[PDB]
Amino acid sequence: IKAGLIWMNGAFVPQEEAKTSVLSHALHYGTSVFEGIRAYETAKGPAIFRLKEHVKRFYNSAKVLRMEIPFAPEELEEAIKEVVRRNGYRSCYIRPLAWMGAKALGVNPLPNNPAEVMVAAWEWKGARLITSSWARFPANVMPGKAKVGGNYVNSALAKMEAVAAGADEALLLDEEGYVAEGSGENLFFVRDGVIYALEHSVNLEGITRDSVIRIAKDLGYEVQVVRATRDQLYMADEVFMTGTAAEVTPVSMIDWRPIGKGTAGPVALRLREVYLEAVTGRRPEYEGWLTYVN
Amino acid sequence: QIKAGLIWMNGAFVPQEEAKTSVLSHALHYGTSVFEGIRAYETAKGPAIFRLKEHVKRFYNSAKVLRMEIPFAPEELEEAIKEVVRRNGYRSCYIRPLAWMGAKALGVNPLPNNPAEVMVAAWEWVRKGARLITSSWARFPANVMPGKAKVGGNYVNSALAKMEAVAAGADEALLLDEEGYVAEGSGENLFFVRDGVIYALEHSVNLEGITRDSVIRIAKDLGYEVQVVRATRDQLYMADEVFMTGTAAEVTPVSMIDWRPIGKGTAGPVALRLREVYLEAVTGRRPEYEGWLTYVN
Amino acid sequence: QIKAGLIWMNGAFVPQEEAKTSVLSHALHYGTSVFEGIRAYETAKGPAIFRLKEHVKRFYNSAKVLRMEIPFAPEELEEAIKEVVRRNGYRSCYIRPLAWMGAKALGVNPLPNNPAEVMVAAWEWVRKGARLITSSWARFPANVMPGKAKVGGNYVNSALAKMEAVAAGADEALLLDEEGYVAEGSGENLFFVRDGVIYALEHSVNLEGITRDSVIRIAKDLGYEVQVVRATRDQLYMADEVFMTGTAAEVTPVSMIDWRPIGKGTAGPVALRLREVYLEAVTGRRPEYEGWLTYVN
Amino acid sequence: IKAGLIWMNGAFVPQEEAKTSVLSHALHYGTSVFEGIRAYETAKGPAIFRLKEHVKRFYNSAKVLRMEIPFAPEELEEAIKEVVRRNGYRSCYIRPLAWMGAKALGVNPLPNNPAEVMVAAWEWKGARLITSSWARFPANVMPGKAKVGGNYVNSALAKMEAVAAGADEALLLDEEGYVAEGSGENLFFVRDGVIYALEHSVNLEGITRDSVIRIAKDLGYEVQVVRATRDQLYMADEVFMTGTAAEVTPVSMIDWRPIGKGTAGPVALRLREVYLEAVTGRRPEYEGWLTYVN
Amino acid sequence: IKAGLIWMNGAFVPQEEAKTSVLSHALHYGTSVFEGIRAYETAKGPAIFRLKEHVKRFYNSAKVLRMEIPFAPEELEEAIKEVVRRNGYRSCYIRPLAWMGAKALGVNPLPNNPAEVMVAAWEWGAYLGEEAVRKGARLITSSWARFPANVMPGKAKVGGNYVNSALAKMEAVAAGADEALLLDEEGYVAEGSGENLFFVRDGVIYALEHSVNLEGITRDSVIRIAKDLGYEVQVVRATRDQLYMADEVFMTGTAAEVTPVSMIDWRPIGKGTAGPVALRLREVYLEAVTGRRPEYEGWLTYVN
Amino acid sequence: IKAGLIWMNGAFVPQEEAKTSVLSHALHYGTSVFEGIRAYETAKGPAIFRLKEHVKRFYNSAKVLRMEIPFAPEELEEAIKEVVRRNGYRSCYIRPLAWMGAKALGVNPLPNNPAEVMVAAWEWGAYLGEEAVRKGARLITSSWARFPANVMPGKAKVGGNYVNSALAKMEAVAAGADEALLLDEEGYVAEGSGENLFFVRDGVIYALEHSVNLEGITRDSVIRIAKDLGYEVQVVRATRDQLYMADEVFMTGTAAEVTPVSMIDWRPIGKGTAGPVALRLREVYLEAVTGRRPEYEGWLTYVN
Ligand SMILES: *Cc1c(COP(=O)(O)O)cnc(C)c1O
Ligand SMILES: *Cc1c(COP(=O)(O)O)cnc(C)c1O
Ligand SMILES: *Cc1c(COP(=O)(O)O)cnc(C)c1O
Ligand SMILES: *Cc1c(COP(=O)(O)O)cnc(C)c1O
Ligand SMILES: *Cc1c(COP(=O)(O)O)cnc(C)c1O
Ligand SMILES: *Cc1c(COP(=O)(O)O)cnc(C)c1O
Ligand SMILES: NCC1(CC(=O)O)CCCCC1
Ligand SMILES: NCC1(CC(=O)O)CCCCC1
Ligand SMILES: NCC1(CC(=O)O)CCCCC1
Ligand SMILES: NCC1(CC(=O)O)CCCCC1
Ligand SMILES: NCC1(CC(=O)O)CCCCC1
Ligand SMILES: NCC1(CC(=O)O)CCCCC1
Repeated sequence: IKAGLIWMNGAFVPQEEAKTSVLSHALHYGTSVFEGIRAYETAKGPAIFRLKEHVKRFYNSAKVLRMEIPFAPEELEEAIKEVVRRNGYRSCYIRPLAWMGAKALGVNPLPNNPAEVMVAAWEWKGARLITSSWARFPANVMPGKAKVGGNYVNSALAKMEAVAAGADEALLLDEEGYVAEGSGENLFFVRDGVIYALEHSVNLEGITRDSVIRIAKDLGYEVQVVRATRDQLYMADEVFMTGTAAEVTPVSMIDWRPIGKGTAGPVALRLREVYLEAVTGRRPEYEGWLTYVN
Repeated sequence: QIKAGLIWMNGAFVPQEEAKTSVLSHALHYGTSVFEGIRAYETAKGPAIFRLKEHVKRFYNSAKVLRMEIPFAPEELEEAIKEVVRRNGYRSCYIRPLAWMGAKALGVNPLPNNPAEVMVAAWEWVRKGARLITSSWARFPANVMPGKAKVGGNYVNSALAKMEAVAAGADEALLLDEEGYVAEGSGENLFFVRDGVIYALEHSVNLEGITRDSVIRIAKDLGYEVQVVRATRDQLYMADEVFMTGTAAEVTPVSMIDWRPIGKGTAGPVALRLREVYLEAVTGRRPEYEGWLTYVN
Repeated sequence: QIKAGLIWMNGAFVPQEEAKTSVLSHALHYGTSVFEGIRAYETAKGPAIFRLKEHVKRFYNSAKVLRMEIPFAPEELEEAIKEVVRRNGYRSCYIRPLAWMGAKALGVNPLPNNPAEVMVAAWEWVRKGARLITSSWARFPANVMPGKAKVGGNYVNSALAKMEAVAAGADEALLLDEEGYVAEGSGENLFFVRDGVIYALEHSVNLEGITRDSVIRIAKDLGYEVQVVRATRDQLYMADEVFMTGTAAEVTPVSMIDWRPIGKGTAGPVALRLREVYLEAVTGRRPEYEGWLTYVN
Repeated sequence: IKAGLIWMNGAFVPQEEAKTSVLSHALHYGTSVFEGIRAYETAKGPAIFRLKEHVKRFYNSAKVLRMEIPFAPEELEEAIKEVVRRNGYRSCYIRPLAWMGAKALGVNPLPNNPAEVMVAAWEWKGARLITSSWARFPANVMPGKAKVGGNYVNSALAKMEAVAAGADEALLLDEEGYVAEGSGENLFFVRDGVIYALEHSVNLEGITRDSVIRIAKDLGYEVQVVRATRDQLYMADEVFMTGTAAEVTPVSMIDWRPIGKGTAGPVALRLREVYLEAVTGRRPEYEGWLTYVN
Repeated sequence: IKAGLIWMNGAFVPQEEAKTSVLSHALHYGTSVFEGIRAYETAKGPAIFRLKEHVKRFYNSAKVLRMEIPFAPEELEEAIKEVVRRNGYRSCYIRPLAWMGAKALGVNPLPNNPAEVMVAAWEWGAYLGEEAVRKGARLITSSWARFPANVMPGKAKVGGNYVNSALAKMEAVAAGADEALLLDEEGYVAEGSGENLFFVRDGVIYALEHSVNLEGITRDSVIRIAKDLGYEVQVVRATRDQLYMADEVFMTGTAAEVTPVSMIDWRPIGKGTAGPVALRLREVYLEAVTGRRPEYEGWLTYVN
Repeated sequence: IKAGLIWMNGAFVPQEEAKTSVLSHALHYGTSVFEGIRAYETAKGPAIFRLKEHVKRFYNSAKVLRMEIPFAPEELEEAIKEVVRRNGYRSCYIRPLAWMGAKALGVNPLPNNPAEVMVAAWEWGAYLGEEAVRKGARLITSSWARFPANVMPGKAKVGGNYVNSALAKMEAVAAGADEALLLDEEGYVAEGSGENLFFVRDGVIYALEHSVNLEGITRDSVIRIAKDLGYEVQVVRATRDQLYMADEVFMTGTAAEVTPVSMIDWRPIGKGTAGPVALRLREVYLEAVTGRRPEYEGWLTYVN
């Protein structure tokens, strides 16, 4: 990974120096939290998309683990802006990470507080999905509203499964059999002119999902939030997923069954395009979501 | 901090201070690591590692679950484990082998990161009984997290349950499965005794404990009838005895659950006998169980 | 027997006696068929089929779930459906389109049997309210059977619930989902009314009824507030009204569930108004709903 | 399908004449029951394997549907023997089927009794499995102890999924996440010399499974019955499945993870071979399971 | 409990006579239904909050158990007004109860119909001050799940149901918390041992769906009040961690009124104390029940 | 119910005095525990079946609710023997009961400790004849599931639990059946509204696993008896259709003894009448409880 200078607990250092004890609690028990934040190039230079909203979730994830982050939100935000500038990035993916150190290896993480923190970044047909044989964890098994390290063993298993089956991404159902979300994407589907966003259920409350719903509504679409089954998606006119890295990705096939016309549909493509216009500063109406680094 | 000393890092030992890895390591972000807990006990004939092969086999089995490739043959890992005891001059210690996905990429898919990085570290190492509290967090279903493997990510569930129990004033947490049945402790297999019979809980969503396996064999050799069953919280509440097993936990009696005393309210005779015979076995004082020991020197 | 008369068999009509298929047909052994329920009502301007396109669209959608190929374009099927009414001289009738996997092979995998065989048949076709009993059979979870499609196999579940209710002295069965919440009748979507508000049950594991959709539109046009929610059996027990919808069932008031009277214990005013407006709509007596009708002659 | 003469409600008729109304209840609602019975060639001619046991289950399946079979067990057995003789079969698969006719199309099948019956027959590396995203129905959703037509929509979905993913067969989990069985095979796994048969849970009580357990025990193996998870199979020394058509089939890989050595193992191969010896009349000890037609 | 005169099947009697056979079906099998109604003192005398709505539920709960209440709703309402008057109470908690008697002890309660009915009322010993309200309630998620909708009738106030509430409450208290937060069997948030839950996030007030919870009248009242004040209210299903990161969390109930929640599972909610929204809702709610809100007088039944 | 003299917290009193406050916690929240014990007449006087085992469970049920029973097990056992003697009973049903009193009415029952205790006993009005036994009981699977192990304490005889049993029993009766068969939330067979289930298939006797059911003493007794007679007994989890195709099905309970099941959900079991195994087990069981089986005298406690 070409990260370059990484912010390590207060100070930037060369990538090669950004290391941590192999006895770190997080490395053994998945006790870490992270975020996914993107910077896009605009006519006025790099702009970070919904920075504060992402940082807030970062601290929220930490609270779920009762993990203590030894920095104020403002400092992390400044670190995030600086990881872009110092590395001379224009368009990049920023990865803040807080993890429990190597003070002790009992399964209880509290003794390891405060958490160590770092911020790294690196320059940045229709998706085919397969329904995973791995269900997304119930809300009382793993904290699904938080981006906690350990949670992604579940995403990792589903992703490898999908790829091995010849698809691009996995669609996970909850333990009851209802659609949940992709290994790392929130789901949407369109039917008879109406855009359906799936309820939060056990899924993460996506910021891209949020942005897409606002944009859809601003464009005049009717948007409903519902619980959905796989066959509701099979027969939808369109299906698409959202996420910081994934942006707005159309889904043209699920479980080898074509969605609608079998290729990216007009609604998803339009939302994606307007979303890209929003993140690149071409829409005054969404300027409030941007934080120009320069 | 942890006083581990020399740590085996992918083929060679290095000072603990040098045993570090990139913060961009896949496992540090996604919980994609596997580990083991192995113990060496002091015996009249030097340190002896308890059931080393079974532990290493499970280490590789856990890796297979994540489709993780361990770039070392089992024999090499076993040697590294014996050497971590020697080189550090340990007599009694907890050994922690760990394999994790490195920093080649950060997509959720771990495969592009193979082979895994590997390290082995180690550090020198009842009457009243333990007090448990049933967690408000259920152990993950068999199709949510691989409960038969010691996969790093799995322990977020254990961590949450453990903090909860300690916060409530208990020693350890007792987790139920999503259906409401007893599963296991945050990191211990459960047993209970009623009317002379020893009940080992079914594997269900729990890890197939090696200590559990040992205590069952021992119990049968002592002449106890052992049954494997599914259990509810109130079946434990009215048990004569309840105890936990684990490499670190060994055999620990449980005297109270959810503020309800178990039997007499103190460690029971059955759990104590099992514990005593187990400690005799791991310390080379039981000829019939010598096959379970691997002498370091 | 059934008096269907001329039946459309894969492209052409034949006497009912000739409308037969191999007993080695995949669908006869594995439930691999899909079907629809469509009605034609008599109007001052001749027979009219209610929402023909929506029904045909669902027919194809159901086929997609089984990855079944229907060797006919929607337009041809729609024509066959109009012709089944004409050729038999029906004025009011129930139309049953059916596509099933033939007899090319009997491995559980249906794909080798594509394309599907297709046929369309039809046969000529409240106050006290219906009595329901909650079934001891739960409607299948969304990852067990495709509850959004009218797949033949799905109805073993419906058949079991229906026989049970009738045996218990009730008219129809009310099924719950595996979690314990109300799902739907053996073949009817459920609604309930409380304090002036009409509650349509969420789709959950139920079929997305076309009659349900019609009654919701009608209800809103009449000025009623309509909410879509999840419901428990006792929320129905204390409702002012409860009613069922389906192509065959139309709009049927429910006066009792599990021997517990609903509201006054007879059909309620809201269900009756919805029913009345629906029958006016399907009989061409509502200009605003003409788009839902397809006149045969 | 080359079936030849088919027994149709009391009398044999040419295949082409073995037809039923497209208005048959079973064709619309999956209300039928069937069996899978095999005949193997022996030195003394064709021998049907565990005939009576299969017929008993046939009638048992019917009781679950409250379906009335208008023939006595003895008659069906005679029909089954005759479908082999008359067609001059040596080794074949026999398929008895009872289905609800076209008397009425209400979802309730009772009015359609008695059921129509027929009996047809036709001459007869390690399997790679993938875990299905379709769970086998709970015991209060579909009658899993009976071979009821409608049940197989669930098997059909799982099978197509597996094949489409590049595997040979699907492994289904129950709704709780535990291993259930294949789309149409009971599961077994071996670990440290012990043979583990999965409990019945929501699975069909396989006759091949039964035979295999008896054989295993007769051979001296220790056999236990347990509930199992997918990772218990992932780490087993061996895994295999049973069924009339499948016989004893070794499983060398599940979800792209090799089982043991990655090829058919010694235990499964041995059980399979002894099973074939039993069904072909080479084992006096199992002669009781055979019914010679000639 | 100092109840004084208690209405027993049609007539008032001293508490000492308000007793029933220890062979009563309900004492052995939880076959009873009850209500929790409050009378708040006003300058015009005691006013009972939403009496008919509570009485309708009392009868609705009885229908679930197929229990027959041998009195017209109007008789019960009169009894409820009189228990207040006859005891000279001002503010007080009213507890109507209908239970299966001692005719027989088979599990089937039908042979025991009609049910016996009683209405008792008593005064409060103490009230939480504003300081305590502001500190907020501390919750702990219970290891006991609220019963699925096909196990126990969650929309009815059936006695047997409260064994579940009792287990969770004792658990929470033993853990050092004030109240328990129960999840449903699926892992989602249900309600307190006896309180409906709400949470506020980014300006929006979220009321939890009914799922397996009781359809609280205080919950209903709070929603109406919130909307009348201009707040946006949404009804959703929620997880424990959605509450952990909410700006505010609060619970409702006749006895609990509107109670701010400052911490759940040792994780502070928002600022760690009661927030402005819950406190504002509590105030308006109290102004409503004490007859100081003209727009809500329709909810009050003055005893005098 | 004609109980006569009833033991009330340490002393016997006429039934008429055996009453408790209608403000008792258990009457409002199902917070009670009870037992079902029988005394069978013998030529040596009444003999109580497995008294200590029943008493141990009574106390075990109390521990689940964290209910304090202010009497030593020995005192209760004496009370149980005396209720029989003092009423001059021969064969009779004994019902011990401990319930939370009227100290306070918050859901938490702890403030109400210690619990009140009573022991009542009464005679049977009628018994099933062999003809009825042979016809067998007809069951119907309930639409109510037995509570999961983390919702209601299924191993304890807690009053509140029986709301679930009551709902299922009424349902079965209304449907025209004799008893209800409940499944667990997962869809598997649990037990009757108050009876443990067994089924026989191809010579083997299958006792159902404990899962969420009560660990029946009659169930335990039947298993011991079956094995002593040479039958092979296996313990398994079962589905409704495994019972549909069983050779025989029967249920056990103190009141139900050993009852043959001839039909479930309108589907006949085996021959459609009681089978030889269940009838044989019932006979030996009855010979045991009536003191005609020397090998089982250890299970009997003679009152005189
Ligand atoms: C990060 C993530 C998402 C996407 O959320 P965004 O805020 O839109 O980036 C979706 N699902 C999971 C499981 C995630 O971790
Ligand atoms: C390691 C572990 C155990 C104990 O297993 P042993 O082989 O006996 O050390 C039990 N449960 C969990 C979750 C574990 O990780
Ligand atoms: C056909 C059917 C309905 C009714 O749907 P309509 O489109 O209104 O005819 C409801 N439930 C099930 C299970 C059905 O098969
Ligand atoms: C027929 C069948 C089997 C195999 O049973 P055998 O009696 O061994 O042929 C296994 N599973 C299912 C679902 C089946 O239908
Ligand atoms: C009584 C009760 C409430 C509160 O409802 P209100 O009508 O507002 O008094 C909430 N939950 C439960 C379980 C209750 O019994
Ligand atoms: C009392 C009871 C039984 C019977 O148990 P026995 O000890 O044999 O009397 C069975 N099920 C339930 C739910 C019970 O309460
Ligand atoms: N698809 C990717 C993410 C989400 C996203 O930003 O689309 C989830 C897994 C971990 C990496 C991020
Ligand atoms: N209680 C501890 C362990 C198990 C054990 O060895 O008892 C599980 C959590 C991770 C550390 C090990
Ligand atoms: N009640 C009937 C239907 C639905 C309907 O049209 O109301 C479902 C079962 C199959 C026949 C149709
Ligand atoms: N694999 C096949 C069967 C089972 C068997 O005989 O192995 C199940 C699906 C329907 C055809 C039979
Ligand atoms: N916390 C109390 C109640 C609710 C209430 O009024 O807040 C529920 C249990 C039964 C008594 C009432
Ligand atoms: N059928 C009755 C009992 C069991 C029995 O003794 O059979 C359970 C409910 C409570 C009374 C006892």
